[PDB]
Amino acid sequence: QCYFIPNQSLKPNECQDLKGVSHPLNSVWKTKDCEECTCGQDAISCCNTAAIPTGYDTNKCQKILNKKTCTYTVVEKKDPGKTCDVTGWVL
Repeated sequence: QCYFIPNQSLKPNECQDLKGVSHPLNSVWKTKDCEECTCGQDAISCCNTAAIPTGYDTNKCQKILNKKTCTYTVVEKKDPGKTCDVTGWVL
């Protein structure tokens, strides 16, 4: 559920992101994707922390991750203006 990113920094104590922003080593910060990224050395370990809903109608519903508030939502593929049904997310 996670994925490594090749750090673009020449600093062994700081990792550089795509936005050119650097973070202190062993530090865990969060981005727009409300993910958790830790600066190792030459590779940042990032992972998704957005709760994934389940139990919805796979034939009458879909999962769309909103980047506005960084949270999962489920709407009727037939009705994108309405919600579905979830029995409990997972992470």
